[PDB]
Amino acid sequence: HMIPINIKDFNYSDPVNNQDIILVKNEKGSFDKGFFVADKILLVPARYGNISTDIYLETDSEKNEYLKNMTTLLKRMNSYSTGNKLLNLIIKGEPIYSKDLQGKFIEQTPSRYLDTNTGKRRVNVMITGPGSNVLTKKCTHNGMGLENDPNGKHSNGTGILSTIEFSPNYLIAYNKCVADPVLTLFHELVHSMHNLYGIAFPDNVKVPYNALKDKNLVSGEEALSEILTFGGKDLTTEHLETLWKKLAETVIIVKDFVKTDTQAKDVFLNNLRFLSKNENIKIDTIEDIVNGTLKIKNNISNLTECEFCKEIGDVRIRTRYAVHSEDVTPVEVVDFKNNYKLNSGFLEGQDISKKYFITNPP
Ligand SMILES: [Zn+2]
Repeated sequence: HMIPINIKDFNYSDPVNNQDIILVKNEKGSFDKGFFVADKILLVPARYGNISTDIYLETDSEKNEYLKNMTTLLKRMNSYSTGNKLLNLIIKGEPIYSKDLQGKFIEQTPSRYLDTNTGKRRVNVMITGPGSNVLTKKCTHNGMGLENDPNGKHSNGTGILSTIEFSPNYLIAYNKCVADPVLTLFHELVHSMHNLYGIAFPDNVKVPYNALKDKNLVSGEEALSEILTFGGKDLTTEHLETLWKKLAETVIIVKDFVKTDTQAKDVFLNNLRFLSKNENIKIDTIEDIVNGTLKIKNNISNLTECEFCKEIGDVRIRTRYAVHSEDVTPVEVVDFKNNYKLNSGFLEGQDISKKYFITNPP
């Protein structure tokens, strides 16, 4: 059942050691302290990009709080089968090597490595603070999103590390119900998992009509991976068959790419073993691929925000992924560390009227 993951506790003041406490080279060429809370999962208490607006996360005390609060979310997530399973995939995944102009494979690539003050370090996901908007929660690869990058490494089976922007102190309420940040963080990590294995498919699919959104039986469309990430009623058995199909196509394509190199091929096969939960997965024949990717679809079909929510049991999630922006209310969490707990979540629940939520923050 549960695969042990050691999620490490740090204080922001803990010295850089070049092992689990490092300095990440940022876009401006300065350095932010990074903490490997787990293998290949780097937590960076800093703002993302150049901030000139809302200053949050500049002080040591705020950096320490961010570190503690995000670690609480990760430990909570890891307490549940769904969360633990997701984090394992993220830890164990390996983006495929790239080919140079000679057709030779190279292992040390920007898809696999971040720059640090001591040089290149292997990262699968970097979790860091938001940009200029403190509310931003987003999973990027190479500075780009799910639908931003046609034929990107996030969607072509080769895979790429992600950066997640996320603040646990500034949140959104849907119809007076503040989204639980463990659910939102799980959401973003599902995106990072898809990116890591190069299975973040952008393909538009139709979603069920929503009476309190659509009109005159005109349904909406959304990206397949988005519907998969959220899950619930919006995700249909047909969506999942589209996913199975896309997976099989991807494996066929990637097989052809790595066929020239044993090491590169072995990495791919390792990935397939983790995704499929089958040590004996093969890609020798079309049939092997179809069977293998079926196991992959089944295995990742339960890694959805709705499934995670269900498993927690005592937290609320909105019914549909699609929201109209008239239902949304920003909030600030007061004294997160005392009001949101590892085993409990929000101590008095997610209603916006609770004292530890400030509506329409400064
Ligand atoms: Zn999403």
